[PDB]
Amino acid sequence: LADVAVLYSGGKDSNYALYWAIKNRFSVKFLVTMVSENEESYMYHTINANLTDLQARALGIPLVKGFTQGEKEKEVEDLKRVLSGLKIQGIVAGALASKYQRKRIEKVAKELGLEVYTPDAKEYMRELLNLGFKIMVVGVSAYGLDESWLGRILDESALEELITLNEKYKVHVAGEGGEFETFVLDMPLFKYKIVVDKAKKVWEPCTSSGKLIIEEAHLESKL
Amino acid sequence: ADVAVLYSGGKDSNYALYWAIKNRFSVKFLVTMVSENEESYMYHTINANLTDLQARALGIPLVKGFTQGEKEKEVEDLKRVLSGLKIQGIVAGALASKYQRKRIEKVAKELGLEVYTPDAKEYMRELLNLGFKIMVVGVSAYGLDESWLGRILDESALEELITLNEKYKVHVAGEGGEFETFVLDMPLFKYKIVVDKAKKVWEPCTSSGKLIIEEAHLESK
Ligand SMILES: Nc1ncnc2c1ncn2[C@@H]1O[C@H](COP(=O)(O)OP(=O)(O)OP(=O)(O)O)[C@@H](O)[C@H]1O
Ligand SMILES: Nc1ncnc2c1ncn2[C@@H]1O[C@H](COP(=O)(O)OP(=O)(O)OP(=O)(O)O)[C@@H](O)[C@H]1O
Repeated sequence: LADVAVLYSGGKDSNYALYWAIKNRFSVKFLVTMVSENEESYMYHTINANLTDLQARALGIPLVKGFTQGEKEKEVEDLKRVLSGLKIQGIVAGALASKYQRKRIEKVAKELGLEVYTPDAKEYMRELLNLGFKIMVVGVSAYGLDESWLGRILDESALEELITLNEKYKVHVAGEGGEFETFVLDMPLFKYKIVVDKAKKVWEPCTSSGKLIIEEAHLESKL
Repeated sequence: ADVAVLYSGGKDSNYALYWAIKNRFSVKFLVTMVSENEESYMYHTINANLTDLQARALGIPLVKGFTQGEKEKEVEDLKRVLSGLKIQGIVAGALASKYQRKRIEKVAKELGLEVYTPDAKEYMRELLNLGFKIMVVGVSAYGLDESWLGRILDESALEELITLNEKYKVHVAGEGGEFETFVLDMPLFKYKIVVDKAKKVWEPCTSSGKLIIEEAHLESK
């Protein structure tokens, strides 16, 4: 019952769920990433869904990639199929999920007889920084988050800026409202560190939003 | 019934999959090992991280396991990645070397899993007849120059291999690491792969080389 699988999307919440699972002495048998063909997927994220391989390699944990069209409800089922093929007793995911996701996750879990573990934005983000998380902003979609944020690493100064934007424009500290997206380059659990060698940011002025596409990165020893 | 196919992305891996499907096996997973040991006698390493693109074309879940390449960790690292799968057996390419076969049979036996394994000139001609679109991404044998990197293995190319087999004894099927390949298209593939950017890296010190596929995308068919 300690054998679990963590739904991993590469961001700060997925990596914290993983941190959490291991710290609570759970046995994360697999990292599971769903690769949706549809960009507007309601269940899964597409951002850096191809870079998870790097994090999995840095972690040493087996990675399971499932491929789906990303259609409304057909998605939950696709996950179900992938999960039923794994020898696990439970599944972990980031607590920042939504009632829509949370509900559907719990649904498939009950259909497979699996437990569902889901572990203040300010104390949260600060906790991640104190745990050694190296979070890089790879997406922005909210007034106050200009293109300059793309690719920036979230430290204490950065967090203080977000605080200011929160007071001025109601920007959620931890991006709970989807103000920005992230990708974890390093964390104490990573055996190696992810180093971005080349990347480009795609910007859309029609909605004043953008993303940092990492198109070249490697791993570096940590000792 | 339920099995996992050891998939490296090469011709033999792809034929193992084709073989398993046609023989009424239920391919629940494709398993790709990623090793840091560029010169391992266990796994094909060139473009090892490209299987994701093929798996996406097939519509079959992929399991990526990792290993530093230490020969003393070959069995335990592969075992770690298979032990957690609800499978009754595993499929391996029919051309797996003895060095490989032993390791595979050991890990299988330790997991209680079965091992399913499917004339070089005949074997190759069949793959072409089956519609396999094979690109050479690595070579290492006297007689094989850099011109082979990136080349598409068609009937014309096969005859050249047969010729080289006569002249320098090069293995027509590439066993023993003589050459490595990458399957761009196959019948089971829903989409075909197209290479958009690649880098040829030649090793003069051993007169060998490899093609690093840098960019690629799926195209309709
Ligand atoms: N593509 C995906 N594949 C598998 N699990 C996913 C995927 N996307 C999200 N999840 C899981 O569901 C949770 C909710 O993700 P959500 O869409 O809210 O974005 P997020 O919280 O920013 O993602 P991340 O955990 O990477 O930070 C994640 O914490 C993770 O466990
Ligand atoms: N990285 C790997 N991960 C999982 N299985 C592998 C890996 N490398 C080899 N194998 C398995 O062992 C067999 C032998 O590998 P080999 O390199 O000879 O063939 P291949 O990779 O399938 O095709 P080719 O040699 O033409 O590139 C494969 O058929 C496959 O089943």
